[PDB]
Amino acid sequence: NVAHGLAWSYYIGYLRLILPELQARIRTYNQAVSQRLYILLPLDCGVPDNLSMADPNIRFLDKLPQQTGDRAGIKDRVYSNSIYELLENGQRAGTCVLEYATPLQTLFAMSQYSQAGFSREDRLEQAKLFCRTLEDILADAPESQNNCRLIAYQEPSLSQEVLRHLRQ
Amino acid sequence: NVAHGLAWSYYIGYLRLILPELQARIRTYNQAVSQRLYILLPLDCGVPDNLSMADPNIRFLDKLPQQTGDRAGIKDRVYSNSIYELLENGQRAGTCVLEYATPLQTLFAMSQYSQAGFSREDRLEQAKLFCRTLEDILADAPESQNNCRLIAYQEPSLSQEVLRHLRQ
Repeated sequence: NVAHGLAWSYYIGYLRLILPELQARIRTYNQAVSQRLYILLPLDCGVPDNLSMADPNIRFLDKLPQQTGDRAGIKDRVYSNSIYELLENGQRAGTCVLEYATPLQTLFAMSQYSQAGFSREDRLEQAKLFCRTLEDILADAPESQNNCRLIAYQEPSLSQEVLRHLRQ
Repeated sequence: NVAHGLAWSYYIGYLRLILPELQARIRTYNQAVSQRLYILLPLDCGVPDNLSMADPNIRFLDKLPQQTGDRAGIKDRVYSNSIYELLENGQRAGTCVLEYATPLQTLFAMSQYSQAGFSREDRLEQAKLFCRTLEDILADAPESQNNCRLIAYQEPSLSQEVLRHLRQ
């Protein structure tokens, strides 16, 4: 349904532009940090803006250097990404570039706006469909090769979730 | 179809965030420029990145001051907008903040990728549907009140098109 389009949009408008240059940006910063972009997909579409206050064991460290380009008439559109440390029992246990898949917010907001024709009951299904479509896209995308990881989850810890994947 | 979602995404992820603060940003720059954001919707989804080399009478002048915020785990996501001058017979005839509706690029790219399930013949219909949905959204959106203008068009001059709207 709507999720198919937002997944394709997430790829075309973002992932395919930044993933090719992401390893370049991460070496420039080391000049410690995983070489993948970790993408959080909460299946209830509960996407906070402040990630550090969503789990005390996730902590903002720094921004990667910016990637800019002219895009659809906007001069120097800016793609920035944030680096986080992940704590476990008061120890720095991992560091990575981490974010939520923003289009899940669109799913959320559409579910609240009556004009959008999208019930609040359909949110989980659309999130699943979005996750599936994005998986299918990335499995076959040349810009992805390592490069990034989808972390999908459903809340009945986040930092432990992320840390598992970082484990080897 | 896919256009409904991208229009809603364009609203939720962008227009509703920047239009409330756009007049503030335009006064800060005058510190001449129209008080609306002009959005180009070419119905063939031919969206260049460099607008100044799409018409010699459209010329980049400057960026508005940036609007930043934490968004889905990214610290200080940046919304910038470009100001253009519009020429007519070698005279500065108008100045405004101007851009293309980027999601039309997604429509284009989806039409080229076989995995996306979207024929190249469906591009114009989806663009029309996107334009219609965005119109319906903005007619009723509180964040829009003046604030912005959609300029939809189908190429068989761009600057004259824009200039008509700027006329009164």
